[PDB]
Amino acid sequence: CGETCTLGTCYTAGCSCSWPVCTRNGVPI
Repeated sequence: CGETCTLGTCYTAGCSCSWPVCTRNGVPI
């Protein structure tokens, strides 16, 4: 997702926070 989530939430579509990195399909893309 190329997105970090230091405050606990991801905003990129389909991405979820695995503090402190956003993941999609289980990977930080």
